[PDB]
Amino acid sequence: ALYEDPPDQKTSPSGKPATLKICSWNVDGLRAWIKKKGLDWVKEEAPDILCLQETKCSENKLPAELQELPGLSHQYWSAPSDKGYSGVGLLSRQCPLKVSYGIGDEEHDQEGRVIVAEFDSFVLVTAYVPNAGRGLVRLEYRQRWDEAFRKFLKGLASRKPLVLCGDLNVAHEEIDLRNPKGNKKNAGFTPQERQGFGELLQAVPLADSFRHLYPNTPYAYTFWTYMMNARSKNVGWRLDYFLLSHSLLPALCDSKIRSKALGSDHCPITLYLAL
DNA sequence: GCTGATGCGCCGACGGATCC
DNA sequence: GGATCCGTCGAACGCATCAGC
Repeated sequence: ALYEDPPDQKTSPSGKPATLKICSWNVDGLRAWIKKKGLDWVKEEAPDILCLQETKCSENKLPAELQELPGLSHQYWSAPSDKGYSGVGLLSRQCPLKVSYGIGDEEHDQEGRVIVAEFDSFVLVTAYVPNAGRGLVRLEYRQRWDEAFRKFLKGLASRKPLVLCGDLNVAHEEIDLRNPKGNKKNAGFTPQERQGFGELLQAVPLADSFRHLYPNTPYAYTFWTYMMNARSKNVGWRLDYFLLSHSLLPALCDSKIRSKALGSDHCPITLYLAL
C-alpha cells in the first residue's frame, strides 16, 4: 500500500504555535544529492535546523551552493579521517551555544557520525548510526556502539531536554518496514538492533515522535532501496527518527515524513516544536 | 584532466518446502 | 493447494582508487 503523510500539524495538542522546524535527511552522497536538486527542496522546506547524514564529503569538497544559504549560515561538518563514507553535517539558522563531535573520544576515533549542538532550551544530537552490514558482519560492533551511545546520551551533563535525530539504522517494530518477516536476519531488523533501540528509549529516556503521534499507522517508511523499484511500490523501512525527551512531548506539534522529496534513497523527516 | 573499470558499503524477487 | 516460511542471489546507487591516454 502507498502512504500519504497527514497534513502538517503546526499547533501543539494544547494549542501553542510551532516555533522551531527541524529537518533531517540522509542524503546518500551530498554532492550527488545537490546535483539532484536536494537543496532546492531544503529551500522550500525552510527549516530552522537541517541535519544531514551520509554526506560522503569532506568539508573542503563542500559545493558552493551550501554557502548560498543565508537562513542556514551556521554550518558544522564531520567526516571520518580514514574512509568517502559516513559524514554528517548540522546547519542552523541561529548560532548554537556549544557544538561537539563524536560520542566520547572523536579526537582519536574520528568517526564523523555524531554532532551535538546545544541551544537555549534543548540539546540536539544528530546521528548516523553504524550499519550492521551485509551478512551482519558488523552487528557485534553495532551492539557495542549502541551501548556506548546510550551511555553517552544518558551522560549528557545538561539538564536540558534532548532531541535525537537522524539515521538510526533500525526499524524498531514490524510496522516500521514492509517485509518484517523476510528481513529478521537482515541488517536493520535483527532482534539485536531492535532491542538496542528499545533500550535507548528506556535508558535515556526518549520517545519516538512519529510513533507517539501515529501509534498504529502502517506503511510509513523513510528508506527504500534503489533496487527493484522498491520506492514506487513503497517497499521501505522507517530508519530515520526524531526522539524527544519526555518533557518535550507537550511541545510536540508534529513529526513528518516527506515521502515525495527525491535525491537520495532516504527521504527527509521534519519536526515541529512549540518552544 | 577526464573517462570508465573495479572495489566497497549499502534486500526484495525468487524458488522450493511445510502446513492444515 | 493457497498461504506461509526459509534460504539464495543478483545489483541501483555514490564515491575512491586506478589505468589508460
